[PDB]
Amino acid sequence: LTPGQRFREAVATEHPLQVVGTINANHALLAKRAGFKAIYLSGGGVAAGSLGLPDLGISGLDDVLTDVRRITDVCDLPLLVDVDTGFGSSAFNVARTVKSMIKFGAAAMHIEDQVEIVSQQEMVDRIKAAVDARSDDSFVIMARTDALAVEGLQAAIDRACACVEAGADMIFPEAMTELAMYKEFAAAVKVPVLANITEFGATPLFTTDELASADVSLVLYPLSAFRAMNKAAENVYTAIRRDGTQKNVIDTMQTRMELYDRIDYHSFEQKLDALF
Amino acid sequence: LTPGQRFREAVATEHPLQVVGTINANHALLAKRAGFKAIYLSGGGVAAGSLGLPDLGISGLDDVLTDVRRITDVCDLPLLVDVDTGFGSSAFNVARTVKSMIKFGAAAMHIEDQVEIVSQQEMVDRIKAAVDARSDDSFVIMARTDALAVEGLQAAIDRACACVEAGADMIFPEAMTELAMYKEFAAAVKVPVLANITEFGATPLFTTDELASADVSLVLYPLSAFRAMNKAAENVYTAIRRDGTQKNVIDTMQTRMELYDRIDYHSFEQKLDALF
Amino acid sequence: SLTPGQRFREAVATEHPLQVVGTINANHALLAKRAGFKAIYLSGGGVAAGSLGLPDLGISGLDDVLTDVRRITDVCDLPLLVDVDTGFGSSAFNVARTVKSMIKFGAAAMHIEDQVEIVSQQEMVDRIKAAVDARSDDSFVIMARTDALAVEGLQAAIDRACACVEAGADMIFPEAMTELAMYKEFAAAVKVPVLANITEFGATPLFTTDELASADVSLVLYPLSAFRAMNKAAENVYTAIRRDGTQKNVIDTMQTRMELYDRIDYHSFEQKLDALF
Amino acid sequence: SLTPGQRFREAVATEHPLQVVGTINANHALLAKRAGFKAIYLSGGGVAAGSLGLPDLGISGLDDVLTDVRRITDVCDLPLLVDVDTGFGSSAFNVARTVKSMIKFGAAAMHIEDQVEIVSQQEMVDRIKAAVDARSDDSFVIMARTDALAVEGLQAAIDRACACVEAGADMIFPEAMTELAMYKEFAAAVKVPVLANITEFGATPLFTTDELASADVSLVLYPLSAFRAMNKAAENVYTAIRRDGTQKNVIDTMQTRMELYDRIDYHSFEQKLDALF
Repeated sequence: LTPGQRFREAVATEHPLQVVGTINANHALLAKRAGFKAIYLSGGGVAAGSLGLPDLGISGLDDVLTDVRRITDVCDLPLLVDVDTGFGSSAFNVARTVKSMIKFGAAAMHIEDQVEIVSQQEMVDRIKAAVDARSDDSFVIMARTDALAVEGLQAAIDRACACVEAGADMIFPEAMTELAMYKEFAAAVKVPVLANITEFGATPLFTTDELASADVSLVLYPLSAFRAMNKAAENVYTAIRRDGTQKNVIDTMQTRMELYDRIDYHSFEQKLDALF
Repeated sequence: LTPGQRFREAVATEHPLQVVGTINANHALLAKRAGFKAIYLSGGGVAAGSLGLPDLGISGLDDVLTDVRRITDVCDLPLLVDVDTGFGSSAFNVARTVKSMIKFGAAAMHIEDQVEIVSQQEMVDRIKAAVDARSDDSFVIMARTDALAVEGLQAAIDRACACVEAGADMIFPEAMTELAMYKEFAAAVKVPVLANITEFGATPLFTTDELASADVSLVLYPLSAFRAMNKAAENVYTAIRRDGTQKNVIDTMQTRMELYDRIDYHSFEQKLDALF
Repeated sequence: SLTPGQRFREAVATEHPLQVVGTINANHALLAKRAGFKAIYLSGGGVAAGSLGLPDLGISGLDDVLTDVRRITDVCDLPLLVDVDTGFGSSAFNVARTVKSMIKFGAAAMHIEDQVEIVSQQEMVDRIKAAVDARSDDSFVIMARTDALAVEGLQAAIDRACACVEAGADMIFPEAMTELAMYKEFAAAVKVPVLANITEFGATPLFTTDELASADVSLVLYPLSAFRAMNKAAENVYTAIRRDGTQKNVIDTMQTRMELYDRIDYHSFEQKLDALF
Repeated sequence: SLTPGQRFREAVATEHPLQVVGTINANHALLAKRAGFKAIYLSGGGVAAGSLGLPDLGISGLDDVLTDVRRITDVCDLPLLVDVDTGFGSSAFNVARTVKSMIKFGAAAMHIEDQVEIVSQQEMVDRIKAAVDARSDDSFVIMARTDALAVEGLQAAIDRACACVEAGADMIFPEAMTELAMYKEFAAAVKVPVLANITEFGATPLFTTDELASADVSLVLYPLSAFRAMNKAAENVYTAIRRDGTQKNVIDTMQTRMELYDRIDYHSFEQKLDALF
């Protein structure tokens, strides 16, 4: 199966499909072990995690592709990737973004209508450029829109329907925080709708049964693991500096034997034995 | 000050100098906020964290330099980098490693005598190659040796002294589990000695006071933060998969407002206002 | 819809012998396609000497080669045969990472050699086994390169090649074969496609496609030919500009702006924008 | 111990006008150094057309340019002037990452232009400020490139360039200037070093270093000259190989193996091994 076919199958056999943010290759394998069928590379996470920078469009296609290659080299779970507005203003930038994502093994990407949003026709043109560049039809193009917040619910439906007509496979409406609105949105746009359930934001922490009842097809936890990983890491640095040892924070650590297990150290031994 | 100058000064103004592993640029900034004067890029961390791979020499110079550039682009703490045996068998491979580490902003590297170890003359020739390629004399070349485990303490002192005569600035003896052995090693070798205080290994979790009494000049916590980060992330994946929400692991998460503070989001707005 | 390896196998099946030309960069891959070639090559000595300005002494790594592979295959659909030295590391895992990366970054084929003086037939077979096992797309071609002829003689080179074929090598690249009759004996014995490396200024005669076909050779490689001419031409420009204080005396040696626009298909970009918008 | 930027400023101070030659790759950087040039150039059109096989339509990005900067500056110590188009993104932060990345990867200087038609004088001044503020090494040269002459006329060009200088621009690259008398007037008004772009097959005449010295021009750029000769030579080889079934008829166009070993100083690697061991 192509990465994109895997993503489509995940969406078809889980309702709603849970998609978790994976900050690096290691966390992709943890996500697979935990039983998730799809994973996500947050653009905010590439910026804040990989580059230690704010999510202010400093991160480029190269930064994101590095993380895609590292994750898809070891993890076979379909990866949804945040590509912002396509990494440049031209249809040719959007095409290079699409073709590079497919080549480096990403299963899906979401592209947004940020410039404030562009006009419905500019967003349709962005989607047409991505659909036209696609060398593998199974690769999923998800249209992300901030139209609800800027122009209202009917504006967001009309824009999403125009994106679907242009070839968008799935819709990511931003700032949608009422289950009734998700349900009305899903009935109108017909294709799979993603609910972004991030923490410390506008949205209620809706559950999978709640989202399924509102006919939502995917639910995204874009930075959840990362936020816990930073608190845990900061506790270790503070403890080492204060105590002059890590001994008082040993209880918060993955063991050496857990790590060997989670990167499948044994399968490497097994490979050499089978070969020689 | 060159990164190398900062590393030398850190060792001169802290006894022993605490050097913490930083798996990514984000955690480099966390370590700086916690008050550490020096940080580390573990080669086992690039493998296990960045590539999701065992530490079996699959990770190469390019994988490591990508992590070096990401960290030194945003964090000004001197970075000590694990370069295995120099990423190739030639003096020219060791030379390209050295020059690339200096160019991409690393302050120090450690290079080891792994092939079982190489002859004392082979290790000396590796040090000479690295020392000859150094375009900036302040960049620290740290000789790492498994000679105590293979040939006993007197061999380990002889080899280390031979590395210092070849131009090695500092010494990283592997698997030293008695403060008395450190104390003796330090007086015999004369140059700064690093103690590798990793978890779940042979070494006791010695304190800064203990190591200062044994004349140890640097103490390394290579993966401490990483191991806590992975347990925290696995907890979040488990909870989300079990509960159909992240509701029950919110209390383990760095807040949005903390993330913004730790990647200094507000100095970006400040530069904008200060510039235009 | 063919994979790069299917394109490579199909080129070998439809041209006898198949001319494979070294392409130092994406621009020259496009020149080779326009000249009518069905396959191109990424020389390791060309990554070293051209892309890095370095001698071919194993300083160039997987990352360096992959960058050129990605630049070429992103714009040129011709199957790319790639020199991967000994696999960029001593471990079966290094060989596996090289094979998977070459497939992912769009190479059609790779050649891996028995250089450490050669390693034992067992070690070379182990290298091929590691490469064949790592292959995620069976259509990707693994070519075994061997210097056994010069080190151990013809029968040794034949035995090593057949062992490589038994380990799953698809095609064989013998080094230092200087006699046409030796290629014919070697091709009859090993059975799979044989590549003749017709580089310049080396031991090999400049054998023609007719001569190689008569010796049953399946591929003929011109690994650095365009690069060599490209460097003389460029040096003649630098010299002329430094000496004369102008490029006047080298204008006639240049590709025109209109030729370059044609060779990179500039106007097919404007047509795409019209087609779509 | 000179920084790249200091070497560039030293080259401009010691040669009038300073010849700056385009170098498509690290190999050609070493040829330019052998020919006696004191400064070299990474064309953004050359990264697109040569490294990527693409037209110069803003598809090439910071990563593509940095790879070529690193490859060249790793082996060639001549100061490299880099085309960074409009800074690779519309934010002052994009401009800042471009400046810091170019300094870290070993570039001596960059030109950044007022393309969006051009932006307003204030928006170009804001580009230069963003770049000047981001500079961690003040020896690194910021060159303002402007198409104001063609769009708004010479006085507009001078005022824009003077406002770029007040914002901290070290040097000026005026686009589409084709009269020696105009270079002289422009140079007199702006005061800082002015670069003449003497590309081929364009609107500019092939002005010589003496003519440009007489018009007070401080730098002369030959941005793609060597690349254009390299492409014609490489196409001649491909054409000959396809037509003849052999390279025999184009051997005389080729750099020899002995010349290639000389130009990448193969000897100095053997000498280094001897010295160390």
